[PDB]
Amino acid sequence: ASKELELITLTVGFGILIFSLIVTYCINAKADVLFIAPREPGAVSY
Repeated sequence: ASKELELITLTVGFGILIFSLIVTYCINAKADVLFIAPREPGAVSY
């Protein structure tokens, strides 16, 4: 009984991680498209 539940939870846990990994990954790229190379004069500092 406990094992069955553990497995179900594990699957849902691994599934959630994969979803997040894909989300964070997409963001990492969307950020690299801006902070590509060092900023040059004129750019707006944070």
